Amino acid sequence: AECSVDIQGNDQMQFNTNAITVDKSCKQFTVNLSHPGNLPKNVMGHNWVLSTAADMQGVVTDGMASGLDKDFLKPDDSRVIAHTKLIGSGEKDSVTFDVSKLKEGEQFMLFCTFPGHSALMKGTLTLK
Ligand SMILES: [Cu+2]
Ligand SMILES: [Cu+2]
Repeated sequence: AECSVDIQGNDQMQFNTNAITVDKSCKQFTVNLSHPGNLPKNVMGHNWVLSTAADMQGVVTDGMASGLDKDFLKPDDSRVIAHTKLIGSGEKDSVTFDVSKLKEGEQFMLFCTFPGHSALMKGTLTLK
């Protein structure tokens, strides 16, 4: 099965899809994030961040406080299962993570931690 997905975040504060499935036979999984917008990362930067559903709010809140130069992630945040860097227009970044980091019977959310963006840039990552 495929173990990679291409995700885009645009100038309108949207991911192209808010639902990702990781097949259980994948040993690793890769997210290739790109930004087809024109806006720079300080105005409309995006990352792709994965946590449990219960941890998302805390990751987002703490990332807001840590600021742009930390890519809006609190340093040493063990709740983050995997993430890309924060990117602006025309940039790209990929993250590959081990599927063994996804507990069965845990529930996972994907989101961008640029402040405010998770109002729209949030969704589910399903292990099946
Ligand atoms: Cu395979
Ligand atoms: Cu964003």
